Amino acid sequence: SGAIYVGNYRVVNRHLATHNDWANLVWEDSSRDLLVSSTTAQGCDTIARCDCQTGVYYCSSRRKHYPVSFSKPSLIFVEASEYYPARYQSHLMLAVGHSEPGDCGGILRCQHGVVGIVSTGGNGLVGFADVRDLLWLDE
Ligand SMILES: COc1c(NC(=O)N2CCC[C@H](C(N)=O)C2)cccc1C(F)(F)F
Ligand SMILES: [Zn+2]
Repeated sequence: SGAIYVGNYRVVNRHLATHNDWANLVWEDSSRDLLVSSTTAQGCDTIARCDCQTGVYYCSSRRKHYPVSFSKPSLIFVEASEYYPARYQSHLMLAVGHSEPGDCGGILRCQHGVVGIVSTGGNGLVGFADVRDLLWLDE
C-alpha cells in the first residue's frame, strides 16, 4: 500500500484504488497501473523533474529503505494477475531489489523528489511506475 500526495491530488496504484478514489477520479491509465484522485487537503509531497536512474525506495515487507539503480521508463511485458490480463505495462522502470505484492505503493525518490511508486516485482526484481512525466500534478 501507499500513495503520493501532491497539491490536491492523490496518486495510487490503479489496482489498489478505493471506492472513494474512483468517486473523485481525475485520471487513470490501466496500461500504467496509475490512478489519480482529487483531495480536499493540501498534500505533503514534491515530484522530481529529472532523468535520475538511481534512488531509494521504501519496502514495506522489510520495513526498510533500499538504494537502487533502475532502468529508464519503458514498455515491459507483465504476466496476467487477478487485476489485469497479460499485457505490456508502459512507463515502467525495473531494478534489482526485494518486493512482494503488498509492497505496491511504496515511494521511489531521488534527491529531486518523488520519482514513482512500486507497481510490479518478483524473483529479486522490483518495478516502479514513473510519475515524472505527469507535469500537470504540479498545477
Ligand atoms: C508476481 O507477483 C509479485 C508481484 N505482483 C505483481 O507484480 N503484480 C500483481 C499486482 C499488479 C501488478 C501490475 N502492475 O500489473 C503485477 C509484486 C511483487 C512480487 C511478486 C512476487 F514476488 F510474488 F512474484
Ligand atoms: Zn532526480
